[PDB]
Amino acid sequence: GLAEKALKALILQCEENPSLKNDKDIHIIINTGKKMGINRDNIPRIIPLTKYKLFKPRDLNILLITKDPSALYRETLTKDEHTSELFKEIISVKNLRRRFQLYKDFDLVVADYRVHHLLPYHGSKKLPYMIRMSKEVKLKRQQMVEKCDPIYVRAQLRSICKNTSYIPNNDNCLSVRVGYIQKHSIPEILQNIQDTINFLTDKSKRPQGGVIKGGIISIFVKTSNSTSLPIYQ
Repeated sequence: GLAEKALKALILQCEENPSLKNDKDIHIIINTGKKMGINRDNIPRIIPLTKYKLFKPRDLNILLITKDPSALYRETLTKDEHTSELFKEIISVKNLRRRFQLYKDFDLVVADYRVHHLLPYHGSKKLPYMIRMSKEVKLKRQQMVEKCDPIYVRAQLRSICKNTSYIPNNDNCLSVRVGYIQKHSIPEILQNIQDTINFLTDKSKRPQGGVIKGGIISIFVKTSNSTSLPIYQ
């Protein structure tokens, strides 16, 4: 069909055009009938990829922003076999506000949800997710609470890298990363796009899914530098 033809042409264009080296992420652009009708939030919502997985944490350079002082979380995560190489840098929110683009050295940034509102552009991967350093309630061995639970952190990061995300808006269209050139085959990409579409138009999955309003007018596929190829009209 058409859609398979579109990806095959974009993958080829990434191998033929010298401009499209260091083009990596593949995004679809969904144009909808109405504005999404959500006041802009700027916190990533997760979109669940079922069959395949976008990334694994070990793929990316991840930045962790924590409650200040960060020393405790840095030391615990760093000295634990499950999380030693998980992050690239662990810094306090104060350390980050003093640096203030800003994340141009990181593929991903996750912040302690407790310091999220203290953080300082539309089209940006590096918008921070929220995570917990500790389970709100652990049933196992309750006489001890972990302020920083490196398995639980890794869990959260696994679930962030393998899925994809979107940033709610009151916008006519919405972009969503669906694959990595060379890292995903044409079927894996396409499966990711359908998952994206199924979730985003499933009214049972509200409030995060089923957000698209007014139907889907079109869906294009794109890299940063390439042409916008129609996937569905």
